[PDB]
Amino acid sequence: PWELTILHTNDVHSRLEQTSEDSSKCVDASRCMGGVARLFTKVQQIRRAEPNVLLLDAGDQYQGTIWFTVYKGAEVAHFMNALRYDAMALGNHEFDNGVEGLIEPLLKEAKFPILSANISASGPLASQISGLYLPYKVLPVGDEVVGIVGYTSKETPFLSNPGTNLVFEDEITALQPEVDKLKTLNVNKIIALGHSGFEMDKLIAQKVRGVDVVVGGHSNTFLYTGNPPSKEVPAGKYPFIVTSDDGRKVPVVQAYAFGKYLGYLKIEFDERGNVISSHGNPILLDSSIPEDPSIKADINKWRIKLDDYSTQELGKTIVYLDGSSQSCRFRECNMGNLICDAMINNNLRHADEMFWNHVSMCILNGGGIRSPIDERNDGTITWENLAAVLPFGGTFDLVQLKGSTLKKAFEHSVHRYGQSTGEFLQVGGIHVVYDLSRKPGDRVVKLDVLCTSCRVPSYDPLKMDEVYKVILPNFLANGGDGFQMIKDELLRHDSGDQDINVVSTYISKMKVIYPAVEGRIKFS
Amino acid sequence: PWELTILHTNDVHSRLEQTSEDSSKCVDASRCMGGVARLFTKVQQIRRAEPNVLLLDAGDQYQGTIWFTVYKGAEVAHFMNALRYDAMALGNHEFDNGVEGLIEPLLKEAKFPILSANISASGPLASQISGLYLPYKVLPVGDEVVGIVGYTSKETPFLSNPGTNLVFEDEITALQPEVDKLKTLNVNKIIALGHSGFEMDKLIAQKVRGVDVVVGGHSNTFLYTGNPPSKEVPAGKYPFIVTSDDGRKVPVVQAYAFGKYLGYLKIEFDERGNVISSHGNPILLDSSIPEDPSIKADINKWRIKLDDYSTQELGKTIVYLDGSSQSCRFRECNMGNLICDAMINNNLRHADEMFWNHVSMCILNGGGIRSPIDERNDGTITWENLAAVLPFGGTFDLVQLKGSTLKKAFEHSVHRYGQSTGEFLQVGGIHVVYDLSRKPGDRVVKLDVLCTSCRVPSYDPLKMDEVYKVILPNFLANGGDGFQMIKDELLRHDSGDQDINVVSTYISKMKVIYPAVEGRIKFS
Ligand SMILES: Cn1c(=O)c2c(ncn2C)n(C)c1=O
Ligand SMILES: Cn1c(=O)c2c(ncn2C)n(C)c1=O
Ligand SMILES: [Ca+2]
Ligand SMILES: [Ca+2]
Ligand SMILES: [Zn+2]
Ligand SMILES: [Zn+2]
Ligand SMILES: [Zn+2]
Ligand SMILES: [Zn+2]
Repeated sequence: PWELTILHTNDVHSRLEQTSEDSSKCVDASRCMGGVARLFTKVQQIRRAEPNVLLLDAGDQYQGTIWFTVYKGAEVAHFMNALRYDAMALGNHEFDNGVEGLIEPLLKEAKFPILSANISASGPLASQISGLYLPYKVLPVGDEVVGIVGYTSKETPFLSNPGTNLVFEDEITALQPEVDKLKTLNVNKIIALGHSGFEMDKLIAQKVRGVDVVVGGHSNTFLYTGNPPSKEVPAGKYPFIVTSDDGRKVPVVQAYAFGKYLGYLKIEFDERGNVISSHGNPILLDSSIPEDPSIKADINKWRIKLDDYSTQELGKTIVYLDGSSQSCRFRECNMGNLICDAMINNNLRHADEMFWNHVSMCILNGGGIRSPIDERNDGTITWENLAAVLPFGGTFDLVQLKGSTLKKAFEHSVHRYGQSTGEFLQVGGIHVVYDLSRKPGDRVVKLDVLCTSCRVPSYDPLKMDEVYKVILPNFLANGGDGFQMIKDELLRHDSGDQDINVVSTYISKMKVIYPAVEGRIKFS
Repeated sequence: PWELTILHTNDVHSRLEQTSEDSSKCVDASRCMGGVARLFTKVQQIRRAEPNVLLLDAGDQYQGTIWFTVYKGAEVAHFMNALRYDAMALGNHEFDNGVEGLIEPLLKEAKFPILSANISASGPLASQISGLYLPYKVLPVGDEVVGIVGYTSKETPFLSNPGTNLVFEDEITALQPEVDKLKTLNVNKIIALGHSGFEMDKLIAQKVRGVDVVVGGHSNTFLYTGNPPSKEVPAGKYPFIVTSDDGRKVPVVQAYAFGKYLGYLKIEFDERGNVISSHGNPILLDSSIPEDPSIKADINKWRIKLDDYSTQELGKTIVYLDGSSQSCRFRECNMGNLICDAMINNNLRHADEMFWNHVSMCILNGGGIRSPIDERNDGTITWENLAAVLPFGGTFDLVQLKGSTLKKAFEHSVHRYGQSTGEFLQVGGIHVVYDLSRKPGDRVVKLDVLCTSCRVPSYDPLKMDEVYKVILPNFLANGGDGFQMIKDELLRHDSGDQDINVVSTYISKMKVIYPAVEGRIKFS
């Protein structure tokens, strides 16, 4: 039997430095985790011991911290080249800075193949991009070869900025002929590496004949066999075994997100490329593993430009930005209006004749707004100021919610009004009226929402059975601040851009901001 | 007696081409008026007949048509140099593109002195601008000399974009020492040429000892002795005689606006520089005066770049821009919200610790919105599209109104609701609720306005005795669409920027717009 070691990361999301336990800023180094210097140590160790090793990334290196804001992907090419990745699949966030911000910094600078079989271009762009990403690569491994076929979320146009040329094809439809073609070229060991989420990974394992292993991403899925090593709760065993339509057992793996874990799967193949066995587990990259000193020194050198950037002017405000708890946990506050407006602006994507924009609505718990910004520093706003308001290193995500769920959320928002609790909601594209003289649970007396399926945006009553797209913190999509109804009832959830980066982009674009308190939230 | 002919223009406001009777676009050439080609004919004629002639401009050449949008003052330097102006005073609108847009195109390219005695600079800007404008110029005229002393509205920081360095001093305080100094240099014939408005011109005539003639602007004041030649109603005789504190008679002149008239004042002086007599009248520049063929040919050549600019993309909309009468004369319409938002953005000026901005409020009669803009031309908006919405060539002006006046205006807005009349108001920084079941005159049941004297903008009830700044069309400041209460009751009125230019600037800055109907106007 020929034994392959697959080492894999996904959704690293700009966690170049070691992080806290919850993948925010590292404060107590003896409890910090991940980062590329520690990943380098562990990959180097495994490559010393195991003969046949591939190091794979299933996409979404782009987006998540100030590293991406400043270096725009040059950090990804540099540090992935230093760790000697063997292949990467394109994720949705690789399109955040458009095609041009993918071609230049990543596709031209990576020393490893970048893959996606389900993205096609036309016109001049097809000539410009030809060969800079590939459907698959056949890689030598010891005295064998392994085919790696890539795939990217078909939902990328809703979740990033790929532009109107590129077309994202159904993953299974695009993959099967490429896997068919590898079989005709005598490549009998095939890894599908891609970025569509755990549910689609299982469907690919089931339906794409000839795929031996699926290495995925997007859904930040944690799989584990045994007692979990940290706080993440497993969605299933590692690997997750799918019974294929061709009647094989196909292992499916993912490794959470944020560089906290290194996926590690050992596959035994027979002489005909059939998987005889598969076993492994993700490795927690905790402080017991030292940071490679050379990578850490390069990381500290690259940090200098980040520190310099963090105190530069992004834009100006001519208004005080009231992010005080006394405002934002009790009533409409202008800092909440600013952040929700920035969240909606971040989610303007290219539209059908069917909507002016696919999403119009935002909610933000006042518990998430942690500072005001004073306008009397010559109106200057810096990144450092925004990091005081939004200190948790979260994302602003897209969810689909029934109107009944969202009405429940607005009831939760005031269920114990008066105590300075964090669940009080700041909004965009939503007008709510409360009557606090009613029983908890029955205090929302008006709730109107901004249409999407309309050429002129206007407000309509919320409908209980209708499914709304909403931009909201990752923290609330995960039921934070008591919003269990959101976690339990949401129909779709895709992670979005870093919270600070959303607001800093909007302020940069606007140049001069003056958000008002304007009646989005009233009390009767 | 030594006889001087003063020819003078003021508030020409980018009317390089001949205009209609009401100073909008020329449609029936046999009834058109003004423009620099006709002004050239008439000035040339007078210079052939009269020995001692000065051609003076009292400021506000900048701003008013697409000529300024595209050429940014290069057209002013070019055509004023062709007509051989002898001197110009700085107006407020000369600061519309900041100091840099005054230095370069006008102060560096004018072949005639540019004057203002009441503007001072400090730091590097004082070195950069030194001598490029002057307090006064002594000009040879035949075998005599005439001193010309300049002045500019002290209110320029509220009415344009001069920046935070320049300081606008009280006109009379700044002028007297300069006039004193000319007396010490044996210059006994002194013209005050400046841009502060008719009321301040009369105060200067009264109080600045040694001034013999005041040639002013800003207030678009029409003076006439006799039957008026056109539709403009005189504010007083030409010249308007002020009895000075030193007990002389001092003539004060102005010549309306828009290049429609050439001011013409004949002054007889005695050997000691005392005015013995003054007489004249503005000359209507009507079609009986031919356009100089050489200037007209240069005008037609420069127009090519205007026609080219007018079809270029300014920005995009992802929403239909509903400027239909069926919407904007009956309810809140998103095109009205766009234009009011653009009007408020145009009026962001540099602020004290005392306000976030000096003005927060806008009203726009639906009668002034004349077209929608379809978003299905790839979202493109051009100047030509905006000219369909705003076809009258007006300005968006700043007025001060008591809250009682503005409540009267909102009652007028719905006094005969239901007939598709133009007075129905679109708004910004104002939330109004009507109850149409009440008697005409008593239908406004809520009227809340955006604070200025506040660090966080929020809405408060309108107060009847408080004076509000409002941005609104020139047409309404003049009582158009039945708003007689605005014309009769306003406490201050300064003309602002061209209507189309305000909206095109905002769209350019924003890049992508998506104005909503959001509850600024409701019905109970
Ligand atoms: C209140 N709150 C938290 O307490 C929090 C968080 N992310 C992590 N934590 C712990 N966010 C975004 C938040 O709003
Ligand atoms: C309705 N209306 C007019 O009729 C008009 C005008 N300017 C001139 N006229 C005639 N404006 C701006 C306007 O709103
Ligand atoms: Ca196989
Ligand atoms: Ca005199
Ligand atoms: Zn991701
Ligand atoms: Zn993803
Ligand atoms: Zn003017
Ligand atoms: Zn003026």
